[PDB]
Amino acid sequence: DWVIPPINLPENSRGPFPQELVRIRSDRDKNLSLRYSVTGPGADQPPTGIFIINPISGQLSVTKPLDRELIARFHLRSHAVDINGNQVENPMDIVINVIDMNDNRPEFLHQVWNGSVPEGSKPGTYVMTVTAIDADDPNALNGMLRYRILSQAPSTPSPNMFTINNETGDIITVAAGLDREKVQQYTLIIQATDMEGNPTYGLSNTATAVITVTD
Amino acid sequence: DWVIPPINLPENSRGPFPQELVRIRSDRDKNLSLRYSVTGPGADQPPTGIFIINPISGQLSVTKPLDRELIARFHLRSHAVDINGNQVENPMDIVINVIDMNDNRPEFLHQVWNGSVPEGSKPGTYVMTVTAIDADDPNALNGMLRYRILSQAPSTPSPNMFTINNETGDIITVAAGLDREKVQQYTLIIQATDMEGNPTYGLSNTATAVITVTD
Ligand SMILES: [Ca+2]
Ligand SMILES: [Ca+2]
Ligand SMILES: [Ca+2]
Ligand SMILES: [Ca+2]
Ligand SMILES: [Ca+2]
Ligand SMILES: [Ca+2]
Repeated sequence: DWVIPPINLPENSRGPFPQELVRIRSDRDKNLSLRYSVTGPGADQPPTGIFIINPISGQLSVTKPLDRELIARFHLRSHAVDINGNQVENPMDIVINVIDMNDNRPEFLHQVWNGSVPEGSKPGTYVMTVTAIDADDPNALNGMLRYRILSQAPSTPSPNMFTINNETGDIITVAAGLDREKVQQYTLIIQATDMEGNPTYGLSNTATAVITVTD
Repeated sequence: DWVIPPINLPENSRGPFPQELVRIRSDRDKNLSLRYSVTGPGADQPPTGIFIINPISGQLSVTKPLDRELIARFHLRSHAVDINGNQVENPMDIVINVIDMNDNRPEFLHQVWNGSVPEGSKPGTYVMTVTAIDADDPNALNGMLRYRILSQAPSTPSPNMFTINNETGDIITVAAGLDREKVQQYTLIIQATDMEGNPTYGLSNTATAVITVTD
């Protein structure tokens, strides 16, 4: 069979609805009067009525806005029948990929994280790991996160005693001079931002990490 | 066989080129490496190079702006061949319609039209008929004319002694007091305007109508 290629379709479709996707037809038109129809999950199986087809023209249409997070792919099959109901073509697979859109922001597993670190710890010492998640596709830019520290109270002896690992969320000491008798609890605001942490196009969320220095 | 439907295309395309039309493929690409091509007047036969297809991806494209008044329809055929060169599908017929654009203004059959009317004639008299053509599609708005008079000479006894049949181009008298000893010859300027005469968008052209009154 000469098949039609996969239909890639951005989620949160703008409208107006029902928007057309593709017109299909069987070259048997010229002989006899036909009737088109589509079957499978999306059409005549739950969730029904999302994809519809014109019995006459073969114009396949989508009715509602899609959501990759709910259904990321639809496998449909189109058919062709004559006036007294007989199959005139081998049902064609129509694959519909719901393309991902950056429609939900990062989310830390907790609002406050807690960590510890012994005083006078050599630069390079590991303290704790914050992690966040994103309901977008991890393979798409929409789902790829990057962490950064925004603030650091108090700001002594250095205004950045710590560094966050860009990708992994692991926090490390860069500075020396951790002295409990001077600063007991550093408090960081970490920001996880998506799309490789693109400032303009990236969504963000923040959390807090409280690093107690111990004796 | 399931086939792709006709492709519609406005003439006088803007670009940039090559602008793509439709991606086709054969479901044999899963088994073996394929190679697509196109044939016919428009592809490999004269005029050559207007339409092309990507050997690997099957993306069909247009290279140049089209012109309905030169070629209004293209009959192509797509092929799919295996590595060694054998056909792997029945060539698919591809129909391409060049949709009309209003790209040329109306044209009168004569610059100067002559006509007659007996003196003192009744209001309602046919005197002559003027007709203009249009190289655009008669059935589209781009080729549907509306005639009308722009000015008269002289403007006595009335400033508008005549009127034009809005659609047909039959000129009809709307005033009496025609007299060879007062005004021997009138001379009108008629204006054919396309697109149901739409003053804003429609293109126009003018011609003359010389109406002699007789004893
Ligand atoms: Ca969504
Ligand atoms: Ca996101
Ligand atoms: Ca998404
Ligand atoms: Ca043209
Ligand atoms: Ca035209
Ligand atoms: Ca025209």
